[PDB]
Amino acid sequence: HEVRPAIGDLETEGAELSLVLRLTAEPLLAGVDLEGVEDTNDTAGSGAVDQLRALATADLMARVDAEQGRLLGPVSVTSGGTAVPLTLDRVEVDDIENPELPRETRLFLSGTLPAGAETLVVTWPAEYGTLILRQQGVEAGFTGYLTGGPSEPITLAGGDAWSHPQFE
Ligand SMILES: [Cu+2]
Ligand SMILES: [Zn+2]
Ligand SMILES: [Zn+2]
Ligand SMILES: [Zn+2]
Repeated sequence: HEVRPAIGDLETEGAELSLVLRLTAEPLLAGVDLEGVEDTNDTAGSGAVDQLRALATADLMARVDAEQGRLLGPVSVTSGGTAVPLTLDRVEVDDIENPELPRETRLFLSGTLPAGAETLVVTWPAEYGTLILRQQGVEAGFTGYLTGGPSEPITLAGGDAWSHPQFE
């Protein structure tokens, strides 16, 4: 199965953080090192991915809800060096019966930023492959190509994050 970048949509509405991950769950659950992987068929866990592909959409979801600790452990948001713990609120899985096609899984993550937050850093592990982190709800917002370790700092919208320059 061709490996595509995960896509992450990050939005803040004051202190409320949403991160929505568009991803392929099957490699992440099988434990496959996705770093420099173009196709899961060229990895040792190919059969493990393909067994996971065979499950119904409801089974895949409950397995994602059941293993969130392992899956989300190395995914972190910090803001001013304070950890911003993420909750898994919701899980979608596309229903594609053709087993030779990958299906998208979406994770809906939320947290609360500290009072007065101005920047956050997202950390994604190299083992999970590329993440294209897009900041939503802002003109000329942050884009990042996360291949392992911390993002560059993401500048936040909203009243708390504003700074008045010393002169106009
Ligand atoms: Cu395959
Ligand atoms: Zn590695
Ligand atoms: Zn939906
Ligand atoms: Zn909004």
